[PDB]
Amino acid sequence: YEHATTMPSQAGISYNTIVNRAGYAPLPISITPTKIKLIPTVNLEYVTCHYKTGMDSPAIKCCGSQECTPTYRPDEQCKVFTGVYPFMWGGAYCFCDTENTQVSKAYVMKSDDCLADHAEAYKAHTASVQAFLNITVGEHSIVTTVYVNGETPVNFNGVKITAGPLSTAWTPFDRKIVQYAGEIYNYDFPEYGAGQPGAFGDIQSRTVSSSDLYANTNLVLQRPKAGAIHVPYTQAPSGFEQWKKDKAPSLKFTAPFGCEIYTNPIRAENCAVGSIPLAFDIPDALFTRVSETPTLSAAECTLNECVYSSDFGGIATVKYSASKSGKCAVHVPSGTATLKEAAVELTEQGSATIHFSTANIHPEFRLQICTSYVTCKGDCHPPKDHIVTHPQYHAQTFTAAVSKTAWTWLTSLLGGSAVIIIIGLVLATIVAMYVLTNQK
Amino acid sequence: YEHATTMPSQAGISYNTIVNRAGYAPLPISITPTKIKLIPTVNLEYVTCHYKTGMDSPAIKCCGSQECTPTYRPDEQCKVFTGVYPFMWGGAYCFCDTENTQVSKAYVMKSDDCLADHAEAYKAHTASVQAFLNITVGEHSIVTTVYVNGETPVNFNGVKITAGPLSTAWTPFDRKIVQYAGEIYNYDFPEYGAGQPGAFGDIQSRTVSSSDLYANTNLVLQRPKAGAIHVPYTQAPSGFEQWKKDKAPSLKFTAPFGCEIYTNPIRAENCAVGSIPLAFDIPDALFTRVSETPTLSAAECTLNECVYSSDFGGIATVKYSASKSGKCAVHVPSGTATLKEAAVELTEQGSATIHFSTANIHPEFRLQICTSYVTCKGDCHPPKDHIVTHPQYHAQTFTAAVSKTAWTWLTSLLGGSAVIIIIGLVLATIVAMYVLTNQK
Ligand SMILES: *[C@@H]1O[C@H](CO)[C@@H](O)[C@H](O)[C@H]1NC(C)=O
Ligand SMILES: *[C@@H]1O[C@H](CO)[C@@H](O)[C@H](O)[C@H]1NC(C)=O
Repeated sequence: YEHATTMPSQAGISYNTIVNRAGYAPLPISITPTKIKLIPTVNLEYVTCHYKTGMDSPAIKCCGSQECTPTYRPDEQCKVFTGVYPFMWGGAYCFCDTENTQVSKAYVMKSDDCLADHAEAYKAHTASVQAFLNITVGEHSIVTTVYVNGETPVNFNGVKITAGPLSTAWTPFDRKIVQYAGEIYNYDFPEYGAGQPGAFGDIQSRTVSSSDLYANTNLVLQRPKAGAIHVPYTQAPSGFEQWKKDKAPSLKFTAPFGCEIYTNPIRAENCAVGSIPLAFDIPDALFTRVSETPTLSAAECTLNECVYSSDFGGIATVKYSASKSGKCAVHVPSGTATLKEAAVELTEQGSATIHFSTANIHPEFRLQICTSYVTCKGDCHPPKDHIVTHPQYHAQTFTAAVSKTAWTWLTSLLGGSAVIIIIGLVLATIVAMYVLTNQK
Repeated sequence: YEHATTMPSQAGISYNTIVNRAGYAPLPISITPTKIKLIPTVNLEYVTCHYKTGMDSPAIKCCGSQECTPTYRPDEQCKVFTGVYPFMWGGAYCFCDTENTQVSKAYVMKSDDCLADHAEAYKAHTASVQAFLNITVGEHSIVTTVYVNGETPVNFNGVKITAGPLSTAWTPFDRKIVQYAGEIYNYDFPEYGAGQPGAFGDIQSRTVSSSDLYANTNLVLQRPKAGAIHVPYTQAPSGFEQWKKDKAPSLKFTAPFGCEIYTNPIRAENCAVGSIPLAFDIPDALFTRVSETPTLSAAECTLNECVYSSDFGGIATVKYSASKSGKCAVHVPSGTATLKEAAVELTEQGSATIHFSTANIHPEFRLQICTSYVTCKGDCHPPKDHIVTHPQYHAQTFTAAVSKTAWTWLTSLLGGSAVIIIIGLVLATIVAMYVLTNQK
């Protein structure tokens, strides 16, 4: 037997359904999503950290001249200044008043703390969805991780279940993300080899331990102060620190649908968007006979009280006279009510209590028990709390909240609108016939 | 200055261009794609090898009975055969004619050679195009690897180059691929937990070193032969061996566009499909005035000998009277002829030889020397050989193969037909005017 359903993607809320064969005992199915994970495929672009301007010692040549060598270091600047008179603690370092040269070098490398304080730039695409499910089909239970691609099956006790694909391709991450301090930022970082001074990614390394290091920090060299041995430089401040000074809240606080953003692996959790289409394949062996299950006779539904709150605010009692005791499946085929439980113990004679949640002011729902179908009615009242802390446990309709009062003052006005028109047409036809009969 | 162009995605064939500023010297561009890679993103979900049916030694009980241990191993199953009379080498094992029970159980493991002789199943999507480009602008050259995404820039001598994205999204790998022995197959394998006996993936392991193994081989235990201690079993022949027997040629032999599929990483190299858009950002310091480059005047092109073969069949010469010697660029702006080189040495006076490849019988091509522009004309002969081992070095138009005789015949038939129509219309108008004039 092939069954199909569509469970909304909402973690922590059970989904109970029933499989009714033509002449066999109903089969209860329950799916409880404990966690739904959306894991994008991220590849590392580069890693950024604070830079250190490691600068070589000034080489001073007295009474002579020097030349500069490249030395091939990241963003290295080498310059020779002519006319220096350096001073040490011991006195004048050089014995020529002029024509003394001082060559100074200044390069940049990753800071000593880049092994811990760094931000990784990722590119995200083709997100994959996984879901932790507690499944119960015909008393056969399982707790498993199912990939929400529509094709990967999870199988147990001969029953196969294929979940997904998710109805939406929406993902909280853009094409470029920045992970820093275990917290994902939705940033449009510069490409490798295209960083700019004073902004994120001014220095870029392909990997934390990679030897290569692109560096564009606008480093220049200034003339040393007279009578001083040092390498003066003026470069734009660190782009990593500037980015951290103003980076906006992360996706933990800005992602739509209330997604929870986690790292290692970069994933989103409990995104309340879309629905997962479930496909069950139940072998014919699991469908038992009708006589084995209890058969219900002379059952009626009484709605003790109904309050259309988010949680299970409605309660009903079914007066039943069953053929025998045992487990019995209960369901509501309509979408006007959702039962808390998909099964109930049943005796030979008595009353069964059923908890349900609804959004109707006046419920008219066709409850189903072991085999019979009992219509359950009543009225509901508004709940006593304005704001709650749990999501809605049911689904509403556009005509759910229209009470009998609204129906009366909508039908009387619209019906009365038509009645007067019909009266007018009838009078017009009658007088027209009378006029034609007046013609001699 | 920003220059946007396109380049055919054909490895080996050099692409030559000239950028022309308003009053500055023309600047040459030469891009040689040595190798183009198309690398899909692959996720490994399982591996498959030959299985080994392990069997526990039978547990024999004389005048007794035994019970089956619960199954805990891949495809493991147990059976207790009653009424056995085992018969070892040292006579009968049991002194008990009947009520002797032999427990025989079997299961499936990976073969001892699964570390080397295994095929791994991948899911491929979102191919990432890469290229190896040797680029030359303004006598400055660089050989590098360019990611053909439309954003990653390559920097050299202050010049930005951005290649891509590829004009087509075609990839040779299907959604599901299989890698075995360095060869890639487009196989729609069953996914993990859905392997079938006797076919590829009958036994599945998430990784090579993973301790999990899904086995489905129709392992069935049979009753032992009388007086024999052994575990007789029956199962479908290994699906990996069956797949190896008839798996069809790998992608290396069946891929369109002449792709070369390699492994580690799984990639397709040198596919003759699509075109690569190129964008150069050239700093204005590279452009030099026309005075610096050797200006040229009083030049003409004579076509020495033209044959419209795939290679550089045509040879021409230009008689030049240059102001001074030096480098000077040459290029055909149109697509009716592709030059062999992009620069030539010019003396004070003389003649310079040019090699070009053309596809038209009569090449009327508007050659562009670095300063003077010469229209070069002639006739071509067909090549001698029917088949060559080189690809086509030129681009042909729909009207390039039409000879002068065909043009005369078409402009005769069409054209003269319209002239005959025009004569008839003129005669009709003239006689209509004549008959209207004769009203009186
Ligand atoms: C399903 O299993 C999860 C995890 O063990 C548990 O939190 C949840 O209450 C279970 N649900 C049912 C209906 O057993
Ligand atoms: C570019 O470099 C490659 C590798 O060194 C070489 O094979 C090729 O001929 C070069 N192209 C040009 C135009 O020099």
